Amino acid sequence: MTLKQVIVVRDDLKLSRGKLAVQVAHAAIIGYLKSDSSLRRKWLDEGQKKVVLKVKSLEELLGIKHKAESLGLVTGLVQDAGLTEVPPGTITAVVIGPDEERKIDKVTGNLPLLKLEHHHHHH
Repeated sequence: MTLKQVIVVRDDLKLSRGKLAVQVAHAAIIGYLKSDSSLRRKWLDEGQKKVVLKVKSLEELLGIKHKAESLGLVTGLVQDAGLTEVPPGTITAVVIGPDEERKIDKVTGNLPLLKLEHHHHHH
């Protein structure tokens, strides 16, 4: 049916993104491997619906990930897994199993990200 695998990353952490991005990148793999172990081999075996997007807001993510988990979907907010005290401090990485690209589209916004950098304007 409509199966979709996507890891969303909440980038733009007013706090130093240097080391925090480093620990999360490592945790992103442990988090990814945690679900990707046998779950990806199940449906992701095709490897044609694997994509990564950004998160709109921590509150919206914690709320929809729970909604996705509600149907028995493997979802969880991935953060410094080595630690387990204050979730804040790091960015908000999340791993979502075979979601329905149909709902992830509106919820995670699969529309091309707009360039927040200086794009162009005849300048």
